[PDB]
Amino acid sequence: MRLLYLHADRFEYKTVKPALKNPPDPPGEASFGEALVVFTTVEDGDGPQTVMYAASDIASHSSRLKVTTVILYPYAHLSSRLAKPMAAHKRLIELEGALRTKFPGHVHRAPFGWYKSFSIACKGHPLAELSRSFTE
Amino acid sequence: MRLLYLHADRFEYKTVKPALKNPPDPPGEASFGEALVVFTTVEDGDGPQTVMYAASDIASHSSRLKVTTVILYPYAHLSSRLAKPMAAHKRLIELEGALRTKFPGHVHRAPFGWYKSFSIACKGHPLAELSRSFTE
Ligand SMILES: Nc1ncnc2c1ncn2[C@@H]1O[C@H](CO)[C@@H](NC(=O)[C@@H](N)CO)[C@H]1O
Ligand SMILES: Nc1ncnc2c1ncn2[C@@H]1O[C@H](CO)[C@@H](NC(=O)[C@@H](N)CO)[C@H]1O
Repeated sequence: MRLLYLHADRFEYKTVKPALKNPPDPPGEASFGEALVVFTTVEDGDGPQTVMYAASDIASHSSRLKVTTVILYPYAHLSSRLAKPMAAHKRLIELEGALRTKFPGHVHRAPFGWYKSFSIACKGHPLAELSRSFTE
Repeated sequence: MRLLYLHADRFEYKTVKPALKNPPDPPGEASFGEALVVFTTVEDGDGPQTVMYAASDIASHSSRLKVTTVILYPYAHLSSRLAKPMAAHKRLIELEGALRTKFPGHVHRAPFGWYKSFSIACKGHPLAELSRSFTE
């Protein structure tokens, strides 16, 4: 699993066209104020262990930034060892559940399987942009 | 070299704190309307050949999107095989020059070696977000 942590002043997205034959989540849109936006690429061989490590780290980074909202944003573009869409969806669902066991704030999992438009204002501080990998 | 192509409706950035002891470019800020924003991570072993392949591809993708502005945005976070900062800066300078030989529109190389704040509104169409790697 490959992740990009973006500490945002604000974030919003809207699904547009389906990116998969049949997206496993319904379409939608949401917007937020200050949040950690976690661009999440599920990789082949990610399993429950991988999810749990990632959940703990997101939690720990969120605490360090004093943020109370995390967006789990499915992203197909952070690596060249993608898991297939069904495995990917499953792991993102597990990640959402796992994060709630480690982090007390708002967790928003954005829909999987769509192209999206988005807008973000990413903060300038030294820890506002970082990437992290997890495996098992 | 690892790149992320974001077709934006608008883009802006501002350097904040120096991210390197002595950043090789001066601080600054710019904003744009419709542009291809190329988050660019220089990797160990990128050379002139790598640059030229990347320049041709950016050019060809820009043409396909009918965009006339490309932002070359130094980004340290797209892979785990980073070139050292001096090699990285050099390659980004080469990339800027190479792109101008292949693409007729506005090429803006954003400064290297700073933390930055940025804001982007990324389009929803199917080719609005893609990643590409180049090597030699
Ligand atoms: N291995 C993987 N990890 C994370 N997400 C993955 C995935 N495989 C498929 N997806 C999802 O399906 C959409 C099309 O690839 C993806 N959509 C996106 O990447 C949009 N942000 C592009 O606008 C994503 O929702
Ligand atoms: N291998 C590499 N490829 C591309 N850029 C690289 C690099 N090594 C260092 N940099 C630059 O130095 C800043 C701190 O890493 C980097 N700054 C950034 O990545 C900001 N957008 C974070 O806010 C970047 O300008």
